[PDB]
Amino acid sequence: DSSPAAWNKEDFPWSGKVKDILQNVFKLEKFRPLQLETINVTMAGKEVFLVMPTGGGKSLCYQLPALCSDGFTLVICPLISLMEDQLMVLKQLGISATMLNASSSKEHVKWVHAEMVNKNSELKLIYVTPEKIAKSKMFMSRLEKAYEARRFTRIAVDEVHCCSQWGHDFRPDYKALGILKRQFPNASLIGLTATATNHVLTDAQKILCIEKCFTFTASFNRPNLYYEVRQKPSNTEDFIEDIVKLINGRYKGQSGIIYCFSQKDSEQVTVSLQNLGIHAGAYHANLEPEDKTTVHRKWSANEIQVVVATVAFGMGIDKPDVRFVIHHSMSKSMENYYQESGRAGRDDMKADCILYYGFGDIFRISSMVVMENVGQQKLYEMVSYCQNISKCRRVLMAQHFDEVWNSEACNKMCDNCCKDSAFERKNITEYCRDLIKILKQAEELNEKLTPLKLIDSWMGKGAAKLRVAGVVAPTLPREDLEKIIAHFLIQQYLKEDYSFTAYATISYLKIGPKANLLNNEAHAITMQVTK
DNA sequence: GGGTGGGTAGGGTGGGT
Ligand SMILES: Nc1ncnc2c1ncn2[C@@H]1O[C@H](COP(=O)(O)OP(=O)(O)O)[C@@H](O)[C@H]1O
Ligand SMILES: [K+]
Ligand SMILES: [K+]
Ligand SMILES: [K+]
Ligand SMILES: [K+]
Ligand SMILES: [Mg+2]
Ligand SMILES: [Zn+2]
Repeated sequence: DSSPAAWNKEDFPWSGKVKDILQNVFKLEKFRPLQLETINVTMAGKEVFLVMPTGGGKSLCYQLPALCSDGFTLVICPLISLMEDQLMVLKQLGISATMLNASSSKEHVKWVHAEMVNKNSELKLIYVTPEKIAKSKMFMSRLEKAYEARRFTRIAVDEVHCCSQWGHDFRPDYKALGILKRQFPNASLIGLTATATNHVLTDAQKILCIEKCFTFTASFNRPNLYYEVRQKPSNTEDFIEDIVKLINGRYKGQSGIIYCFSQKDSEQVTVSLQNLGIHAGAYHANLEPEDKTTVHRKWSANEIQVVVATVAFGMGIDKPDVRFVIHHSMSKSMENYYQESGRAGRDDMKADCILYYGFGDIFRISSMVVMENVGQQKLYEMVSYCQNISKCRRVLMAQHFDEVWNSEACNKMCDNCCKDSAFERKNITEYCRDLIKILKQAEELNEKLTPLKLIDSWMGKGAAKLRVAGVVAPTLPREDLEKIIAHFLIQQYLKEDYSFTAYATISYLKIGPKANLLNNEAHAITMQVTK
């Protein structure tokens, strides 16, 4: 990762053009960090990789250079939806652009092929899927003619991490993309990604073969962002009522994003907010382009205060003044949470990120991510973050990314750093043994306990057939009992057992690997609690 | 309502189980 700072200047011959395009065409005041350095390197003919979090402004770094020189820029994109979002932005800006995909008509393909070799064509950006490279010789023939005509002099590979086999959403189509630099060496190539471990970037560079390449990585910490974790109420109605209290009481009239586990959750939450007077609109990539345009148009004009998006893939939410981000359910992984929470405060002003932690959400996410190899492990790391009540959120967040060392001070910008309080180490060894007795009886009774059922037996609720006479009621609030069970599951005193039913995957709790340590009478189990 | 109508699939606040 060579230093961008040498390139953070506007003394270049093209600098006047770059400033002219940025202000007059893109209607943008100032470059965001690493934008200018990335743009200069591409205009210098050098290969560059830009690692920037989603919503950081990656797209400008190759759209602007396209307008600074004659001819068009080839953009490789993996998703049709991603291509559509860029085209809508470009169309609003008056920049000529087009796309090719498998579903594109024969006539449109003919037009795009004609425009590529056309001397006077107005096209500046052409977006194609990697399939059009690997599996269309006809498109390659036009591309070769265009290259020899100097029609196109640069290439952008969005989601460049897909080239590497280790990258998320690795695509066999992306493997073939090395043909580009081999066949068109004179065209500079730029790779854009938001999730980029260093070994992933080097592998992708090998695939493209590109040999020497600048890699610019955005700073991890966002000083203006406030990170908080709140308990999620057991019912679904006081929760939305609580959210409306937060929105009116602290962010009255301010834009914000609500993240939900599922698409139907976003629709359900959107209706609930609307009935309470909050102007809200659901957004997800499953939306038709007309729906996406209307929600984006309404949100930008502040006709809609709150956008309710889905965690799974929701990511056309570009607005510089997002004052708050609220997670209706906890993120799937810490890696996802940083991306989702990082939408807020792109204007660099103070913004709040509130995560609502719920015991039920743990198992709902666990069943979904069962096929993922590390899905449970990534989720359990997220659970640990919610559990913690003393450590600074930035320190906790940093520890989940070995790729970044963040020494920046919190400056009272998280719930734990804020709040001066004292903590003990409450013993919970007795509680763990009591839960084991309930579980052991179930195994002999050949019945599986859901976490809901297991907690019911502990408190004296539920079917009496799943009871131990000697187990006394915890005499603690139910939410506290959920945390104790969650702590045991994290520590592997309990383990999740998954049942595959026809309807859905179901999580059941079972005796964990570490329960045999309870045989030692001197063994103790403790957890942080406020005094 | 019925399970040869289907559950990589429509979803469980649609209802029976
Ligand atoms: N220099 C800048 N100043 C202000 N806003 C910017 C700048 N660069 C990009 N943006 C805005 O950030 C938003 C998100 O950028 P996007 O192209 O989605 O980046 P990414 O590819 O990282 O998601 C866009 O709406 C864009 O208008
Ligand atoms: K843009
Ligand atoms: K049914
Ligand atoms: K039906
Ligand atoms: K049915
Ligand atoms: Mg992007
Ligand atoms: Zn802190």
